[PDB]
Amino acid sequence: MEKLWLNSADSHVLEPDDLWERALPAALRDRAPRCVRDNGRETVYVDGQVVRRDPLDFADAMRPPGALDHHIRLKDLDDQGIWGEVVFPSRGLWTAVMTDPVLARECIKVYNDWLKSDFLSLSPRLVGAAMVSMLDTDDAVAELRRAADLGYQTVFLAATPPPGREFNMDVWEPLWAAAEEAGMTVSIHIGTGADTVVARGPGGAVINYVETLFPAQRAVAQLVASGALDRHPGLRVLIAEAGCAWVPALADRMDEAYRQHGMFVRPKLSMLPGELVRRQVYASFQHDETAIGAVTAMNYTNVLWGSDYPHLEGTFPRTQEVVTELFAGVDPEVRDLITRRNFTDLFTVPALPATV
Amino acid sequence: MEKLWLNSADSHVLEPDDLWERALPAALRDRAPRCVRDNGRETVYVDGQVVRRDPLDFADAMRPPGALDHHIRLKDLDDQGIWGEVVFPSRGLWTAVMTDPVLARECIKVYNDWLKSDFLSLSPRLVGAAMVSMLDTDDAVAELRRAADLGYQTVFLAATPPPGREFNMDVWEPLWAAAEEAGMTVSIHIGTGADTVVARGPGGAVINYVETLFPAQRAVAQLVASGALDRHPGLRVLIAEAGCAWVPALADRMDEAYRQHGMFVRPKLSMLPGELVRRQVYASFQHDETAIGAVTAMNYTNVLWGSDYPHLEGTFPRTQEVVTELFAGVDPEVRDLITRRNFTDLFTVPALPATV
Ligand SMILES: CC(C)(COP(=O)(O)O)[C@@H](O)C(=O)NCCC(=O)NCCSC(=O)[C@]1(C)CCC[C@@]2(C)[C@@H]3[C@@H]4C[C@@H]5C[C@]3(C[C@]5(C)O4)[C@H](O)C[C@@H]21
Ligand SMILES: [Mn+2]
Ligand SMILES: [Mn+2]
Ligand SMILES: [Mn+2]
Ligand SMILES: [Mn+2]
Ligand SMILES: [Mn+2]
Ligand SMILES: [Mn+2]
Ligand SMILES: [Mn+2]
Repeated sequence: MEKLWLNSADSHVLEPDDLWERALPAALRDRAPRCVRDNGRETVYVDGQVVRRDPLDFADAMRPPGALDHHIRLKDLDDQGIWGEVVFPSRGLWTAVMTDPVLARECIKVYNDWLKSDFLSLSPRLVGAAMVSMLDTDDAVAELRRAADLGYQTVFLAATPPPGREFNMDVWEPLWAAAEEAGMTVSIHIGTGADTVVARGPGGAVINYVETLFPAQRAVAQLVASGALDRHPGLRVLIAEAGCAWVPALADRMDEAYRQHGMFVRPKLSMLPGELVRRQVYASFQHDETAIGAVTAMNYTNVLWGSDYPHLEGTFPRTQEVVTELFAGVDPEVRDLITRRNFTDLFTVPALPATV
Repeated sequence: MEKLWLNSADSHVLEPDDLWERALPAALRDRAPRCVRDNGRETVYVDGQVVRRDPLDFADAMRPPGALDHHIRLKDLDDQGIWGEVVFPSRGLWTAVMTDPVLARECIKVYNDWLKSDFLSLSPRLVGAAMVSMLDTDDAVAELRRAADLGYQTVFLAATPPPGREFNMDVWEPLWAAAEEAGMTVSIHIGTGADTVVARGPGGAVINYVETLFPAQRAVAQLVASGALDRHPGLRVLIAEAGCAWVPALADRMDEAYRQHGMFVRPKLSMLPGELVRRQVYASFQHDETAIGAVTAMNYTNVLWGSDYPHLEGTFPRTQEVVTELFAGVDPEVRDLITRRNFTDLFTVPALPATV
């Protein structure tokens, strides 16, 4: 009966089961990501490897219908009061754990074409993330430039890059130049790329959810400390689904090492790590009240709200109730920044009509 | 009050070069930490392994005369306007990378004996951290109890425990119980238990200072998610030298897993992860402005200042210039909580007339 319009910096689409089977040549078509949900488990096959074997809860973790039917998804946007929404891959994310650059490149093209033709075509409120090869810089630059020509506003990078392709390495430089030139936002989504750590013991569910942060913090440390962002002032990076309050914490950690350990520090930066973070690093959250304190108390203005539809850790179907609780008693300019404006700085959707 | 009088939750004592040479059984003597100073490098040997190599400029920058001479240390405390100070090991920290429980147990006993008898005895302004075995719970419990009887107020644990001895494991339960029974604070100091040189490419120095956070965040997640803090309401944990504003960020991350991933969460907790963190998890910093933000906007009141005397990361010798600028225009109550009062909740030193 009373809702506030929001924009969302994070959600996922479920690709068609046969997306890659139907579109790839026979040398490639059997090796592309395949999800099986059977007998209370999700199994993912990539290029002859079991990359996931996760329990499901057939009772208490049932997927929203709109995950399975894109017309129910658009009703859910209106019901939740979300206008614009960034859309990341689901099965497509598994291209980041591929070792074959050819399988990666061709699976990425297929995904970027399907997403635009068949999904983004449903509404210009949908802002797609184009995948680019995590394995090969020439392949990555080619696909970013092709995606830019198709109208994509952001590329997805996995939080854990392949071995020897850390984000501080020179191998990425041409992608940073190409992203800056095209004005593409680089969106680094957590929980993607090779597994780094899996908790097995007591508290595993909570520990595993924390462990997915460390690749995101490391990626920010790598981009800032390496001068990648310093050399590319127009390059903006969105850390998707990692929360926000650690970002000013990391700025202060990097400034302390930069100033106190300066005799070990190479390269030199034109400005402090914390200044590059506050200028170019954005982060999304779903429920975290601390994201608001980062803005009001830590001069970190690059916070974006995200629904993370249709994941358990997102807000659905209580988006409006969550955002009411979050912003009870908060300056409406801060609500406007976090829920609408940062989104429209990074992304272009059609004009949100006014309500009076 | 020409000075702002502070308590320091973090500093280090450099052990006598011959501490272990003289005190250990003959069979163990050669295996204890020892160093060679040649070319312009200090090399540290532990039990048949090179654990650390440093240029002498960096090695000796951490060794102003107060780092060695405890009489000069007390003068430097007065000069810096610091009253109470927690003192952590330097060479003793290498017990956390030993693989032999007997060698670790005996080296720890030698350290704890020297520290109380020859260092802590000069002033009640000094609060020592007793080491306890990282390798064997019975050894760790016996030494915590012995150290308590000697009047120790805190024990040091390494941030990266040995493989299979993660902090969520049942093996630690007897130690949590002994620490709670004795009123002993558990102090986890970052950059211990593991090699700190992880990154070697561009931005390496800044990246490595960030990587030391990941074991600290993992440790808090393990202690919260396992129920170790929930089962021991009297147990307080100090995370030393990791900064502060990531702690409330982690509180929110764990609350989101707890609530949205509840069907996968074991054990259940008597209160939310964020309530355990705000009740029992303390954290120190030297320079970080975001630490004040965590208190004023994220309801995280467990923030302690530390000089980290005499490390480069710390404020020495500009302690008054740093804390004056940090707390310029800050609520005196908040300045008092962070610089004085959390210190005296954890640790007992003679009370200043806060008359001033
Ligand atoms: C520049 C590189 C990347 C080398 O690159 P290249 O191979 O030349 O490409 C590398 O040398 C570097 O990162 N240098 C900065 C100095 C440093 O080692 N940073 C580690 C992270 S900071 C750290 O680990 C603290 C927590 C803070 C500084 C003091 C620290 C190293 C102390 C020092 C040294 C040693 C280790 C120790 C206890 C000890 C007895 O005093 C703690 O375990 C840990 C601690
Ligand atoms: Mn997401
Ligand atoms: Mn998600
Ligand atoms: Mn949910
Ligand atoms: Mn000698
Ligand atoms: Mn320290
Ligand atoms: Mn230090
Ligand atoms: Mn310093």
